[PDB]
Amino acid sequence: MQIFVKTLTGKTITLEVEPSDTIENVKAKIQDKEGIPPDQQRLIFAGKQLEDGRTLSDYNIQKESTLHLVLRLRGG
Amino acid sequence: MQIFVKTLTGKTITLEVEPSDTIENVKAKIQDKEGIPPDQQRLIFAGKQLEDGRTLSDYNIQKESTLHLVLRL
Repeated sequence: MQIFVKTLTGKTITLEVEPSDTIENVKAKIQDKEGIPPDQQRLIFAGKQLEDGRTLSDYNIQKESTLHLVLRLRGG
Repeated sequence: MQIFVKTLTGKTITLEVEPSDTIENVKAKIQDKEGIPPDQQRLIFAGKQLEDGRTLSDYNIQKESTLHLVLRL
């Protein structure tokens, strides 16, 4: 399924993912596209921050859902 | 230096480490105490998951810091 990620500049990228993918997996995908290591990423959906160990489906993230990427400020 | 690890039960153990130890090395030490292979561990410090690749020092982990062990599901 396709989901969208709003990047640090407001631009939106498209990713192919699976409902069973973990948030950690998604962060790796974002690293590949954006060059931000997972430990520096905060991912936000529906106004809340997602935790690593959950699956996308655990958060009810569906086709064409949008996540927001935020850079951690206090380091890794 | 001594750090602490909260284990899957909530019980806290001590590990002997050095600031230059990598997270992968730390997972190895935890495997020796807890019997959970490194590729099934998630380690959390200060509310965030630590990456293989980095040293304890890279995360400003110090003496008496507490790491949290979580089982990958």
